[PDB]
Amino acid sequence: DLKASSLRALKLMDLTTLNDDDTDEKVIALCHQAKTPVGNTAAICIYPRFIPIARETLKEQGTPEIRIATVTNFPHGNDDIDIALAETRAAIAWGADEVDVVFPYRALMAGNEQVGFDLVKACKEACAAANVLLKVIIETGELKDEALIRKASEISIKAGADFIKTSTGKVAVNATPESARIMMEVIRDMGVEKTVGFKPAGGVRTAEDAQKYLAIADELFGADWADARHYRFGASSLLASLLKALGH
Repeated sequence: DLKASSLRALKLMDLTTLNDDDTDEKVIALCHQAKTPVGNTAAICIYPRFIPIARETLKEQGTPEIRIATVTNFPHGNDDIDIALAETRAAIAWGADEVDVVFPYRALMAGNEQVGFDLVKACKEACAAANVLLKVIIETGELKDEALIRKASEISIKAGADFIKTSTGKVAVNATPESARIMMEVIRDMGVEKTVGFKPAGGVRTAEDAQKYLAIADELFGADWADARHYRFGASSLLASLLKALGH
């Protein structure tokens, strides 16, 4: 059971390092770790300034198709569209393949549904022009309430999110199976399973955890649905756990 799930999960990872003090050496090591004896991860996820060195490293190890994701409006999800859009434009200029933007979840909690639409839509228009995929982090662990998780997911989808993502990994509570079910049910209910992927991020630690998340996807959308365009794990230590489950 865990061998099959761990293979699938490894090739869906956005292998991540997002620390206040990351270095080129740490990003280089991360790129090397993304090329495993059983597969490449789907992507790496790093701060924008590291995109050039990561791209070089990925090319020089012969894995040019590992995608490079980054983050914007991060981790705060503030409601200043000009700043979020400037950061998204800078991430595109740094060379990102994918931008994971934080939704203005505290503004939503205060009753403003419109700013989240306008922020996501502006970032989507910049990314789409550059053929860059946009993921939207709603911060389920701070929204807390099921109705709010559903609403943030719905606004993000309406505004053009290519993925909805649970969490930044920078707050106390990140992905859970409960939150994942709620968000994937929104994808289902809105009829967007073909065009909107799901990404649990933070707190996915073990091969057993990953197997749970994939079981929800398979139940809701069928076993064929999850793939790199539709599913990612935002994770780090998970990779060593998946490799261990696979005998490496």
